[PDB]
Amino acid sequence: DLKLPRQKVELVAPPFVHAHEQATKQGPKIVEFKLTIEEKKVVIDEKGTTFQAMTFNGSMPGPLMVVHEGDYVETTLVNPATNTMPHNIDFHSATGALGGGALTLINPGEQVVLRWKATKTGVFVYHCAPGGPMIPWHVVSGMNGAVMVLPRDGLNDGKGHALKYDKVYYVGEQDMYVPRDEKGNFKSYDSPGEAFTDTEEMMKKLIPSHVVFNGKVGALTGKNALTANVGENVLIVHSQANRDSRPHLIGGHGDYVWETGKFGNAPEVGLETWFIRGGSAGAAMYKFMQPGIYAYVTHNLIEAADLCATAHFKVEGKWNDDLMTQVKAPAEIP
Amino acid sequence: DLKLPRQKVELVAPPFVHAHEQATKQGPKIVEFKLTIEEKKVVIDEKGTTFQAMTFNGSMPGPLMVVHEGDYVETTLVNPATNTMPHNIDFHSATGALGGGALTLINPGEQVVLRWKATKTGVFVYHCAPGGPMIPWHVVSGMNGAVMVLPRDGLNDGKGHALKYDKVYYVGEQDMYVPRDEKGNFKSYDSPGEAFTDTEEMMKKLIPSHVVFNGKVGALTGKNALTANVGENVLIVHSQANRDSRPHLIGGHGDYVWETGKFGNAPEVGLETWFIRGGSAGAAMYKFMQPGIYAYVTHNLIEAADLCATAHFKVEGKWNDDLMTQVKAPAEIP
Amino acid sequence: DLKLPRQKVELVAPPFVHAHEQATKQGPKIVEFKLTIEEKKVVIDEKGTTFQAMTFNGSMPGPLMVVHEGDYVETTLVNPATNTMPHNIDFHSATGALGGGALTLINPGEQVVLRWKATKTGVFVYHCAPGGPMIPWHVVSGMNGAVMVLPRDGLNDGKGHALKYDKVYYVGEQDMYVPRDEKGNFKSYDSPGEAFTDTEEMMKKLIPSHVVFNGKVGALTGKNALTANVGENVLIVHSQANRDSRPHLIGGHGDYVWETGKFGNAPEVGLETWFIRGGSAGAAMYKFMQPGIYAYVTHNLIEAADLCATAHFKVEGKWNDDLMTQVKAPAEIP
Ligand SMILES: OC[C@H]1O[C@@](CO)(O[C@H]2O[C@H](CO)[C@@H](O)[C@H](O)[C@H]2O)[C@@H](O)[C@@H]1O
Ligand SMILES: OC[C@H]1O[C@@](CO)(O[C@H]2O[C@H](CO)[C@@H](O)[C@H](O)[C@H]2O)[C@@H](O)[C@@H]1O
Ligand SMILES: OC[C@H]1O[C@@](CO)(O[C@H]2O[C@H](CO)[C@@H](O)[C@H](O)[C@H]2O)[C@@H](O)[C@@H]1O
Ligand SMILES: O=N[O-]
Ligand SMILES: O=N[O-]
Ligand SMILES: O=N[O-]
Ligand SMILES: O=N[O-]
Ligand SMILES: O=N[O-]
Ligand SMILES: O=N[O-]
Ligand SMILES: O=N[O-]
Ligand SMILES: O=N[O-]
Ligand SMILES: O=N[O-]
Ligand SMILES: [Cu+2]
Ligand SMILES: [Cu+2]
Ligand SMILES: [Cu+2]
Ligand SMILES: [Cu+2]
Ligand SMILES: [Cu+2]
Ligand SMILES: [Cu+2]
Repeated sequence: DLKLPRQKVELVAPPFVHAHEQATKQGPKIVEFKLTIEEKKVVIDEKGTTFQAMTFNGSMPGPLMVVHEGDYVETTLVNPATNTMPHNIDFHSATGALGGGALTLINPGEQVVLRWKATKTGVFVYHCAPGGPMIPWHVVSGMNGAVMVLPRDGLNDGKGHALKYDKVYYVGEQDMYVPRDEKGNFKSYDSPGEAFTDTEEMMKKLIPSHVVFNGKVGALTGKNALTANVGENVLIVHSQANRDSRPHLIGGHGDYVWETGKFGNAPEVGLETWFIRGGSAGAAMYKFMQPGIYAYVTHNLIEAADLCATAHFKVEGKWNDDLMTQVKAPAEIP
Repeated sequence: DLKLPRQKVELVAPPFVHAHEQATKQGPKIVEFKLTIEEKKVVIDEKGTTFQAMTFNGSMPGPLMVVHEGDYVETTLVNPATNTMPHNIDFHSATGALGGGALTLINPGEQVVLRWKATKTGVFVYHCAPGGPMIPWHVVSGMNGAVMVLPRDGLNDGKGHALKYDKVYYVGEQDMYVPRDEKGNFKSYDSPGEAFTDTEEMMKKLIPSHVVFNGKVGALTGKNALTANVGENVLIVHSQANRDSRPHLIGGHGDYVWETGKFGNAPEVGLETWFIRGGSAGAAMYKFMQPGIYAYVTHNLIEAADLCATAHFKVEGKWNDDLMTQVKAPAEIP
Repeated sequence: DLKLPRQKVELVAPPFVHAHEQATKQGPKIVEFKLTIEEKKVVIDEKGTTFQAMTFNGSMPGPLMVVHEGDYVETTLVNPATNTMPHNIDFHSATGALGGGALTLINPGEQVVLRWKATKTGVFVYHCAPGGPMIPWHVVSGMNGAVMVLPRDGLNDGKGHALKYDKVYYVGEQDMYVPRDEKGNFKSYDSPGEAFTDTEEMMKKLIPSHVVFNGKVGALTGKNALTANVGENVLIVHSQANRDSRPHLIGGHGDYVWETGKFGNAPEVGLETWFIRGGSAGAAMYKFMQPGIYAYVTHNLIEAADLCATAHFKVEGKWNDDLMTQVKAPAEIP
């Protein structure tokens, strides 16, 4: 008996985000999404380390879902028979039934349809949570993503001024726990089930072997660097479903940052580094002022440089010598 | 020569909180509390692991003390002769003498009486701190609690509106360090002194064996689940005296959150997950909208599901299908 | 063609800060600083453990640079031929070229001059970042400091009132990774290069052996305790270039705290413990109310008491019995 218009969304793989309006004149609708779970062995680093991943829609992170406050989000969650485990979905944006987890447990070969009303604005984690010790295991295996619930009037700075982004990227950060054998090489496994005992043992010690963006070391570099132009306002949504992170744009700032990720709160301004609490998403916007390469990292630099947690931006435009200039290039000391 | 009325409080064990007013028409009083230190061997998990605990009033955490801004808090701290170690108390709410620690060092068989003026509003940690390496050891052995200093007009949202809670719970989170023997079983000790060398060695490696609420795995589940009804506004005070935490109510939100815990600051609104800095208390209020079971966790889900850090709420009332509904129950994929 | 007045600054070693104005009637100037890199073996604890340090200006942290919004900061970075490695500098306060890192890479025997416009207010990290895995290694070897960019009208409370400090201290916190040999003693190395392989192995495990202020256990105690008088407002700038911290003044508070460190945001009030995200600086001001000794710690008390992260303040003045009093000294229990 919920008589509103229905709108289908075609999700796109991260770090890109499906097309959407910021401010809208649409009223509430039932926005329809489909997520199909895929368990798969993937490569996570440039050395060829493999990993028993569990994913929504084939990606780590799962895709970003975007709706507006007061929309109803109707998700068909599909667990094909080619998977081995039960799965479900918990939306941190939703109210009741463990975020939906208690209404969405599906065995291989099943699907379920959950609807929730988007009553809270912000960016939020979604993740699998089948019960007990399986909860962390599915999450750290990759079964997490995010959903953005925009105000119908779009974003604002808390001081009456609209904040409109020219583009948005979703960076999902994943702590991974890959065991090593006696001589110190990473182990490979034939199935997630086979990976579980060694993986849980390592998980409980709370030190990841890898911390990656978009599912692999280097995922958001080279051909797949993020991009912008001088003058463009870019929103960067960052999530971490299990473990804290401290994002930083090297050579830039967070002009407007919602580190707790919730648009009912005004953004902070002019940050160097912000903090994503494990189990949350946050967002930062920056207007690029200088061309060139930037790195986007977690600012535990050991994690960034040595465990995988670095993305790049390639930015086009004109250099601004007022903001920064090399007065004297490297030369012998007099 | 401090000539104000005296009021005794009968403390109650966590997660419950002694009776108190939110807004009050009372002026300042001298509010009298007694804390009696107990060292004791306790069971911390469902496997029967034992732990050399050190407690205020027999509990982990120590009980929540509640006063109003401008009250004087007069604590009789008692260290019975049946204990083995010196102890003291540091109130993060207090000004001077290391929070009181420098005025309250008592050997077994002694007591001391400290008064401090409640000039800062919020929730605050209190903990033992006898000196040097004993400081962390006593804290991580359980010797910590919290004190709430309310505004005399009660809580507000920073926008002129009163925030009144229907009930309050105190969740004290404890990082514990229980060593293992060569084959990998947790060790048991005959006294705290005997536990110290192995425990310190483990402590310095900064990875707990257990992270619990209310002193044990499962403490706030089953018979001892937290409770609410749909429509009730519940305040959840969360403390962690030594290590960070990231609280999250699964299936709910933080409607109003003071993550740094201090009522001179407006609350943030509509959070998914908040952050308790080690060495602090914070508070979150939520009005329940849906019946059923909720889990309240730290959202490092490894800690929550595998190391002990999960509580439950059981909530009574009517399900709201507008907020959430299972449109199609699990079924075979077409 | 940048035609502004030039002003030289003589930097001073932490925890002290070079002389500067808070509010100023000066307009923009080119403020000139020199940093000379020194690699050196130092002692980091009272047991005589040694450490292959890499420093700006000989200190850990590097010195605090202080300017005003809209100044241009012109740094001559010098890498003497007596050093072994290339080095550079990344200012989190600066815009473009990886914070300056991409314009300042200098081999031993070279210097470079970088200018950047101080368009963002707050306290910010600066650090070396030569590329790749060298980034974390140089940072955790000591190559980090901070720069404070004040509003030209000085600090304010966000409610229209000026906040003027009577003194400022800079506490730089350093996570250090010193490997151990088979029997468990800390290793010593003949050069940073020789320390690298064992040090990187340890770094990737994300547990420091030492967490210190001002470069060594006990650096800011005894003769070198911080000082104040009752009635003095002290600003404490705290930085951590790689790893989170949770500052706390034992026996005091943070009266006004910018935990994310950026003066475009109002301070929070009345904190017990605040949070410095790794890769940032923050600042807290406190007006002392009581004489005596205070400890300033990270409130992971294991880190504070056992790994090195404790400073002291010695405060002169008159005790205030209204704020705190020992009603009854320790005595036998009746
Ligand atoms: O940015 C959110 C922040 O801004 C304030 C105004 O200071 O409210 C603005 O944003 C609200 C949510 O979008 C709007 O409903 C409101 O009309 C607008 O002024 C704060 O109240 C809020 O915390
Ligand atoms: O919620 C605290 C926050 O609210 C403001 C008003 O925006 O002040 C309110 O709360 C103060 C502390 O309880 C009251 O003294 C004040 O009268 C009331 O308006 C902020 O100033 C404060 O940060
Ligand atoms: O403390 C910064 C905070 O204060 C406000 C007023 O609430 O602005 C003050 O500080 C600004 C930066 O120094 C000044 O430009 C402004 O004039 C002054 O009122 C906030 O806007 C700001 O977030
Ligand atoms: O070689 N086994 O881990
Ligand atoms: O500035 N970042 O390493
Ligand atoms: O290249 N030396 O000035
Ligand atoms: O068996 N000793 O730890
Ligand atoms: O939603 N919590 O795992
Ligand atoms: O039960 N299958 O539709
Ligand atoms: O003794 N070698 O580490
Ligand atoms: O109050 N500090 O340990
Ligand atoms: O010293 N005993 O009261
Ligand atoms: Cu799953
Ligand atoms: Cu969750
Ligand atoms: Cu004690
Ligand atoms: Cu403390
Ligand atoms: Cu360097
Ligand atoms: Cu940096």
